[PDB]
Order: sequence, then structure tokens, then C-alpha cells
Amino acid sequence: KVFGRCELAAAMKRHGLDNYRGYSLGNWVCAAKFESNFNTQATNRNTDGSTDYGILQINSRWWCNDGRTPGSRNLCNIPCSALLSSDITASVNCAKKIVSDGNGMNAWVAWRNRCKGTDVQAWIRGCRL
Ligand SMILES: [Cl-]
Ligand SMILES: [Yb+3]
Ligand SMILES: [Yb+3]
Ligand SMILES: [Yb+3]
Repeated sequence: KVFGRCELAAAMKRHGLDNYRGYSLGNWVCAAKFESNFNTQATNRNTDGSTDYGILQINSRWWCNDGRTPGSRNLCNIPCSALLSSDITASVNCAKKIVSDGNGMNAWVAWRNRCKGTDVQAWIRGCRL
């Protein structure tokens, strides 16, 4: 599923991401835009042989099991395929663990490089929240 900007904002809010660990909703929407272009099916292979999955590009080295990443810790206790669902619940629940890991949203390189320090509230402008 390819989400609309406000559609995703609403879905993320419903699943408790607005101000989760102090990160306003716009941060999450901005991260999703540059990680996956709002596409739940996005996958990208990393240089270390791991793969990133879903709307928030969660990595198979640490967070989910894709059956081809030796030494995966599977800390979200889920198959990576579950992160490609049109239902974002699994992605959101796993992202909540990632952002609590100590480095906050810096865990997402696209957030650090493209969202951090910008006017992220723009990403929820015009939406019914
Ligand atoms: Cl933080
Ligand atoms: Yb990425
Ligand atoms: Yb990556
Ligand atoms: Yb409201």
C-alpha cells in the first residue's frame, strides 16, 4: 500500500506515535517519506547483507527475521515480511522498540540527514488530526 501523507499521519496517530518518546508526529511522517516514499512494500538491501523492510525500513540484522541474515537478533520477534503489510501495526510496534534503544530517531539515517532540525510540522499541515 502507498499511503497518502495525511492518511499515514492519521494511522500513525491512531497507533500512538504522536509524541512517542518526545518525537512529534511530523518527525515520523518525514522519516517514512524519505525511507520508503510512504510505500509499505519497500525493500532495500544493505552492504552488510541485511535488508531494510517496510514503511520505516526496519533492518533484518537487528529487528526482524528474513531467513537470510546470519546472526539476526530478531528483537521485534517477527518475520520481516510482516513489516510489508498494508496494516502498519507491526511496523509501528517495532519502531517503538527501535526509538527506545538509546539513540532516538537517529537510528533512521534518513531522519538524521533529511528531517532532523527542519520544520517537520509541515508534514502534517492540512491533515484532520
Ligand atoms: Cl531522544
Ligand atoms: Yb534508507
Ligand atoms: Yb539501509
Ligand atoms: Yb485531535
